[PDB]
Amino acid sequence: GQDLALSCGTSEASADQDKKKWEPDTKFLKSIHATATYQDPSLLSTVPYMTARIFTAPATYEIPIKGDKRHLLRLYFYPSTYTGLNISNSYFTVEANDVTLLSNFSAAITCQALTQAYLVKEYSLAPTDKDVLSIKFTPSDKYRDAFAFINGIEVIQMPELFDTAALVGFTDQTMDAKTANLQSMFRLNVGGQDIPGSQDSGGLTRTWYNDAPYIFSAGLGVTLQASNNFRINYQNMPVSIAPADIYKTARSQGPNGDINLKSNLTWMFQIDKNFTYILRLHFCEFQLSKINQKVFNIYINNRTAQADTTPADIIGWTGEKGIPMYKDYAIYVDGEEITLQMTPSTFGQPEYYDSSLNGLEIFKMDTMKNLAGPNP
Repeated sequence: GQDLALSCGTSEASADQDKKKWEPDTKFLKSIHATATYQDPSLLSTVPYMTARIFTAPATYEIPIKGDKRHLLRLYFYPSTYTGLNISNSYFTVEANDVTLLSNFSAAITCQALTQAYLVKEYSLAPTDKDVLSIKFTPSDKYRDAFAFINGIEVIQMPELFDTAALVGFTDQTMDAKTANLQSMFRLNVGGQDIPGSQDSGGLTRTWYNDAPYIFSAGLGVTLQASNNFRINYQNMPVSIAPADIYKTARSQGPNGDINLKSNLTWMFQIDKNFTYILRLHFCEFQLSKINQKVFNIYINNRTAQADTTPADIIGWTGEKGIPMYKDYAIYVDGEEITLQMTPSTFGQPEYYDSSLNGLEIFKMDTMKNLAGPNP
C-alpha cells in the first residue's frame, strides 16, 4: 500500500524540485492533454504545473484506496495560457466521492486576488467505507465555453489526527471531528521559517509557512528559538501531528509585562463565510520550566477560547519542558475573517506576563458534505 502522486497530463514519470516522483494520471481515468505556453518565474518546478488534463464534459478519476482510513487529497492548479483555450472560460466543480470540494471555481480569478501563480487546494477526507475514491470534474453549465482542468492530484493515507474541538462561545460544548471532511486553509510555523513538504512529519509532505504576513497588531512580537541540541519529547503524541521544527520556535509578546498586558498579539485570516472552522494551536515550552511562569488568554473572533479561571499554561498542560501539545477550537462564522488574539492573564499572578504560540492550522469543515466557497 503506497501513496499516489499523479502529474496529470503527462505520459511518463517526472520529479519535482524536491525530486519527489510523480506519475501519469492515465491509469486512473475512468481526454485531452495540454502543455502551458508560459512558465511563470514563481513556479518552484515544472512538475506538475506545466502540464494539464482538459475536461470539456464531466470526467472521473478513480483511485484505489482503503476506505477504512482517512486520506489527504491535494489538487494542484496552474491557471496559465494554453493553446486554443481561454483560461478565463474555466468554471467547474470538483467532488471527492460524496463531498463537494469546489464549485463555480475560477482558478484564474482566485490567483489574481492572491497574487499567486498557482493554487494547491488540499483536503482531508473521512473514512468512506468505499473501496475507491472518485474525483469528478464537472465544467459549469452556466457559461457557454466552460471547461475544467487539473495539473496534479495527490492521495496520501493519513492517521486519525482529528478528534474533538472546543466551541469557543460556550462553557461545556465540544465538537466531534473524526468523521468530518476538512479543507486546510492556513498551515503556519509561528515564529519559524517555511518548512517544505519534504521536511514534514509522517510522510504527509505538508508545508508550514511563516506567520509574519498574518499579524494585524502593531507590534510583531518577539520570536523565540530553542538551541538545536534541544530535543522535543513527543511521548505518546503521534509524530504526524507536526514536525519538531514547529515546536522549536515560537512567537511571543515580549519581555515588558506592563506593556504586554495592555495589548493582544493578533493574527487574522481571510476565510469563507457560512462554515465552521477548527483552529489547531500548537505549543511547546522550551524556555520556562514550571507551572505559573507564563499564563495567558486566548480569544477567537472576539470570544473566549481560554480565559477567566482556566487560561492557557503550557507547562500547566504538559507538565515538563520540551513536551509538545495542541488544542483544537471550533467557531462558526456568519465577518469574512478569523481573528486569533493573545494577552497575558493575571489569574494566579504568574511569574511573567507573556503569551506564546508555536504553530497554527485552520481547517474548514463541511456543512452537509460541501466545502465549497466563492471566488475572491
